[PDB]
Amino acid sequence: VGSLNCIVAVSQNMGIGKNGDLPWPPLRNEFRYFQRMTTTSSVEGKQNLVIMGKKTWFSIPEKNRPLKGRINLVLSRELKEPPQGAHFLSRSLDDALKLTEQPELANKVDMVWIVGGSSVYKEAMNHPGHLKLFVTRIMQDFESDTFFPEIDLEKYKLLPEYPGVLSDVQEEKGIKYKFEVYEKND
Ligand SMILES: NC(=O)C1=CN([C@@H]2O[C@H](COP(=O)(O)OP(=O)(O)OC[C@H]3O[C@@H](n4cnc5c(N)ncnc54)[C@H](OP(=O)(O)O)[C@@H]3O)[C@@H](O)[C@H]2O)C=CC1
Repeated sequence: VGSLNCIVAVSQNMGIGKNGDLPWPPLRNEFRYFQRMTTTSSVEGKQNLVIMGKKTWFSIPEKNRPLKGRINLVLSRELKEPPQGAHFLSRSLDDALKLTEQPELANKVDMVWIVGGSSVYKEAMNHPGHLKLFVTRIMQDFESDTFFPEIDLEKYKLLPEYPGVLSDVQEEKGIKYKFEVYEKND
């Protein structure tokens, strides 16, 4: 299995969701960035795996569920089996990552992408080892009811460049935003 990554888009007040949807109006090219990053596999004959919590899974419109071209794994301790359209169910993040090393998945999975929500991000971000964060900074405040955890910049270094990620300011629907990549290894 390849690298472990989190990806998120976040407002200036750290918001990631409101009422089960995003705090901002749809940013088409921002979503295209998310799909491109999470789907593109560096290794032939492999797909990337996306890990998400239950409320995040159900926040994706049925139309767009499962995320195509990726293995979709949902985290829950209530569900007895994967939701309609999902591929895997795990009871904990550690369980999911352990699963990636089973015969079933060990040679099928390239990158692992944690795609939310807040508690899954927090656990990933505090777990020792090599991890990147792909963060889109939406450069305005938006009313939110779910938030991204604190990024400890003692340990997460902002990279000065990364292939395939534009470095300049983007703007859609009058909303400026920019792309960042952080990396820790502890
Ligand atoms: N980039 C962005 O801007 C993103 C926005 N979002 C948004 O954030 C919101 C959903 O996020 P949030 O409310 O944090 O919810 P989650 O997606 O994290 O879902 C929470 C449910 O997932 C299960 N769960 C979460 N973590 C674990 C774990 N480690 N082990 C087992 N089960 C787990 C629990 O289910 P159970 O009770 O069944 O055990 C929990 O009640 C929506 O608003 C969505 O739009 C989501 C991701 C990214």
